[PDB]
Amino acid sequence: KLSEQLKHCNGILKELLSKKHAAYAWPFYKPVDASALGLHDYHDIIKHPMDLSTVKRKMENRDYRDAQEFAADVRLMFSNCYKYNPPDHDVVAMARKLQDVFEFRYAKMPD
Ligand SMILES: CNC(=O)c1cc(C(=O)N[C@H]2CC[C@H](O)CC2)c([C@@H](C)c2ccccc2)o1
Repeated sequence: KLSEQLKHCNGILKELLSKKHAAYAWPFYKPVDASALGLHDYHDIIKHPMDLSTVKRKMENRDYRDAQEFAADVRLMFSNCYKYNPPDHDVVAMARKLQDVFEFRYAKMPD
């Protein structure tokens, strides 16, 4: 069972993972494979990795007790991208676009 607010969160999560946003959402689908990408400093800079597959697992496992905890993980995922990457990089542009999708729909949370 989810609260009404956690159903809204699950709706947002489904949208973030949908083909509609795939052009800019794809970097956030799975955990960053730092070694495979040659980003050998990634885990020295990012102490708390997060991605949409981990958010999905936590939602499915009823890990999130409220909307605020869900939103904290989604924003942690974007913050990690903004911390690690140069601000003019394509991946940061993709993060900004997916975060715009997230923030505008999260704002429509039922009272
Ligand atoms: C959550 N993903 C990331 O933070 C991330 C970082 C990266 C990545 O390569 N970062 C660069 C930034 C510039 C620096 O000079 C070298 C490392 C990528 C990959 C996969 C990506 C995604 C999109 C476009 C292009 C490269 O993904």
